[PDB]
Amino acid sequence: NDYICNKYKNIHDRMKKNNGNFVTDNFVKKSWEISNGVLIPPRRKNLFLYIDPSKICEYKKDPKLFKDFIYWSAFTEVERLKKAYGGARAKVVHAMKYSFTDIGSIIKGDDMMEKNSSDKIGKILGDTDGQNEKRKKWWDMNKYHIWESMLCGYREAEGDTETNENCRFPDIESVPQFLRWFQEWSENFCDRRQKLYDKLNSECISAECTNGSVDNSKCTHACVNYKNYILTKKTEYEIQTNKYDNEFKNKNSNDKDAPDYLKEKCNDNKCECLNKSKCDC
Repeated sequence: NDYICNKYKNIHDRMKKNNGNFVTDNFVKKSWEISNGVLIPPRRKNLFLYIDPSKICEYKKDPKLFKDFIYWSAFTEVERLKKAYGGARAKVVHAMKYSFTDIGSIIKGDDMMEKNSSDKIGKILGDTDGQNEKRKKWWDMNKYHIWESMLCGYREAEGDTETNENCRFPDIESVPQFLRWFQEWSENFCDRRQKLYDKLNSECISAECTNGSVDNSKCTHACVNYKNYILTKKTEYEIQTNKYDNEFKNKNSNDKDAPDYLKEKCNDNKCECLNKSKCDC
């Protein structure tokens, strides 16, 4: 029947029995974490890629088993994302792309959350000293199959629900992780800021400012949630814009400033709320 996905579904079922399962953490409404001065996407925290240290030698001797472990991990990563987004297809599709590229970053050892998974992969692929060429070669050879494994994980996860976004090999694959994370941050900010603003609109209907603060407590709670989110996000935006301006802007033929980079990379008007009210009493 599904002859493209049979290879991946079969690798997935055979590996599922031996190894463990994903970490359920429901990252969707979580705040971004600062780890070693770096803002980390909530999605990245429990990305499904765990090398069992007692298996390093087997993966070193059997390249087919290592290829299979990566395809199974990428497939399972999609399943984890489907659970997190409650089957909202358009959200899973977009997040799959970021997870796929972070899988690439972890393999290549350019991941900014941790070096432990990357370290072990370096041993498996035989990389030496601090060199990453062996892992770069493996990524460029297997990345198209890895995306197919993820597309298959997606297909198992949602059979036919309508999804607007394209599913071709992600153009973001060549983009440095900081920039991908900044885009994810930006899209996530506009979406959540809207939802929190709707909650503020929904609870502050009959609410009025009398003798200082607002009368309705459910409205005050939505006001503080909104204000705390904006204060936090304004700071997260400055830290990211500062790193953008200092390390990326005017380098590698990129004369664009942060909002223009986002205007170019965010598709479907997702970052428009960037570069563009009744609680304070």
